Amino acid sequence: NLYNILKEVTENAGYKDPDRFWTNPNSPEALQAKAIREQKEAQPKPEDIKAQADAQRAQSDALAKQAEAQMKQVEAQIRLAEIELKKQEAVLQ
Amino acid sequence: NLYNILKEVTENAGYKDPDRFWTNPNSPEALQAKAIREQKEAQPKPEDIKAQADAQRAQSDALAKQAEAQMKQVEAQIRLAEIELKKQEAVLQ
Amino acid sequence: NLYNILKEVTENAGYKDPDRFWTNPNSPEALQAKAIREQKEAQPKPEDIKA
Repeated sequence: NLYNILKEVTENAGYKDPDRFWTNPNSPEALQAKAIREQKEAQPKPEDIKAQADAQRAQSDALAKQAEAQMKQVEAQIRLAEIELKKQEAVLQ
Repeated sequence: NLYNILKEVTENAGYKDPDRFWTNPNSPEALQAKAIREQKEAQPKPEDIKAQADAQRAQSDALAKQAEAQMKQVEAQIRLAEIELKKQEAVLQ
Repeated sequence: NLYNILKEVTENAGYKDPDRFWTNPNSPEALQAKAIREQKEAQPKPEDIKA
């Protein structure tokens, strides 16, 4: 009915077909434009940079305390592995 | 019909074809410069570097858990292997 | 009944037919318009970087 409004205005101007597309009553071309182009651009498109900022929330949504604790625990694991290797080497002799 | 509006405006002005082309309705040049090139720039151009940057920022940016764990356990594994190899070499000679 | 207001306005305009949607929120098309899009744009959309 926006089409209807524009068509009425333009017929009052006097250019019916060759100055006014705005048809889509149930039209295959505009139906494809909405059910294939517009349908595939509204919901699935927001995954790029604009939504990739929120997609990067896997690394984000955290705190530096967790990273520091993980690094310290990994260092402790490294020290424990070194101690165990040295102990096994000593027991070998 | 956008081009139709432009053609009508130009013809009211008085320069229909040669001074103001504005037509480009459906030509192989128009087909390439509108229906091919625009798709050739819409998808791939905002798909390089930006996606890689998003993946990099979602990898470990401000999230040192996995990177720190792997880096610290790397030293542990390398040191254990080197110590075992050195012990075996000392045993051999 | 905002649709009623606009129907009255176009009746005063002279157009008898409702050739401007204002389509009866108690209609299946209006129900699909409201419950599907106007809602799935309200609660699930705020999951962006701000959310």
